[PDB]
Amino acid sequence: KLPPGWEKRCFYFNRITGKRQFERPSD
Amino acid sequence: KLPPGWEKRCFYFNRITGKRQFERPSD
Repeated sequence: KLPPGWEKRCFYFNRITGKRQFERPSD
Repeated sequence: KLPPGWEKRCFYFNRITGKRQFERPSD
């Protein structure tokens, strides 16, 4: 796994709303 | 699957180097 200080950040991007979430959208 | 316009994205942040990647660094 990756090194210290690192922190994976998986955000959902709704290019429609070109907005971001930290979740898999409900839709 | 994801709703329209959505795409699950993920960038790693090494707060050490407070920089970002789209990967879990080699380490």
